[PDB]
Amino acid sequence: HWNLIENFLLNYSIRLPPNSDVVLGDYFPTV
Ligand SMILES: *[C@@H]1O[C@H](CO)[C@@H](O)[C@H](O)[C@H]1NC(C)=O
Repeated sequence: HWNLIENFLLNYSIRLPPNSDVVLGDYFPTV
């Protein structure tokens, strides 16, 4: 159920300016 992790991450990265390419390092949900 990777889509659960993906949806979390997409919602988390909702404040990235237009042309963004960045590595986010945090205490993110794991599998
Ligand atoms: C979280 O993701 C859902 C879609 O699964 C979306 O409808 C909702 O608005 C998102 N929340 C935030 C804060 O982006």
